[PDB]
Amino acid sequence: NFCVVELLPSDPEYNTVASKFNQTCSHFRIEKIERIQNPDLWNSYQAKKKTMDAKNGQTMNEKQLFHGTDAGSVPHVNRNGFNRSYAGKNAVAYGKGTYFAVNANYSANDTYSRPDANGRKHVYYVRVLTGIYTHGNHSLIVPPSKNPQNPTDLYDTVTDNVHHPSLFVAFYDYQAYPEYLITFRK
Ligand SMILES: Cc1nc2sc3c(c2c(=O)[nH]1)CCC3
Repeated sequence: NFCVVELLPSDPEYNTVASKFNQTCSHFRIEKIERIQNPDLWNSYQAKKKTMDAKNGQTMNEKQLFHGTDAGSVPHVNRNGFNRSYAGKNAVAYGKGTYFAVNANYSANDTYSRPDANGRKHVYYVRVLTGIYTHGNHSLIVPPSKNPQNPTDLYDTVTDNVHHPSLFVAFYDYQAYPEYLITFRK
């Protein structure tokens, strides 16, 4: 179960999200920003965060990243996050997983945030447990092993460019929490 709370332009939380979005997407008109409150999904995300925070030392395991999707996926994502049956997984080049962008402009592409019948576009500002990452490749269904001599000990995510990332691919449930939905237009 979940709730959706629309944020008022005056709210500092609205400002924070909007500021991030407008670094690359100020040419768009923001209609609204909503917080998604799904307790079970959040708890499960935090449970993953705790285990990663113990394991990776000084690593800042969490990033806030963007994900565009069609209107029709919003119900699915609000309930289940970016889980196995999430339809928006046609990008394959860095792995078969869910893609998140460092900057909003990637996610604002019409192929990802498909405008609906009323012209509105949908981008989530998502907490993602990027952890320790490496370069992705087309064949991945889970991250690569850190050392091939232990095939079961894997990276947390993959990226297009390890030292200047523009995207991250996550492969597991509870690795991303869909905290805010930004509804906007041209
Ligand atoms: C459905 C969806 N697919 C993809 S692939 C990709 C991004 C993206 C997104 O935001 N939504 C952002 C950068 C590379």
